[PDB]
Amino acid sequence: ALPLYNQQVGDCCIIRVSLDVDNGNMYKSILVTSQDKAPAVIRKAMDKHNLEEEEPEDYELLQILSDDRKLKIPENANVFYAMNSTANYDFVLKKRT
Repeated sequence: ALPLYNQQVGDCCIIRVSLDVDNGNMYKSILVTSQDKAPAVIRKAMDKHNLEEEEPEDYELLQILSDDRKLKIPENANVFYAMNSTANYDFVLKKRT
């Protein structure tokens, strides 16, 4: 039907979440929407990281990029998508500890 992720332009995106606080879990990819928000980020991330890491209102949204080496946004990571979406999508899901 279609090839691997090459040219994706519409009302969605991709994400690569990673937990590093109270639960040392491996990297996990999460789907992104056009109007994605903090609650959705942690929610979708928790679904993929369903290993003692299921707390929507208990995590922080960080990201590792080229121009933005490493950024960290609080629970209100609604604008996180408008900042982290520059090149890479390696975001860190840190629990509130």
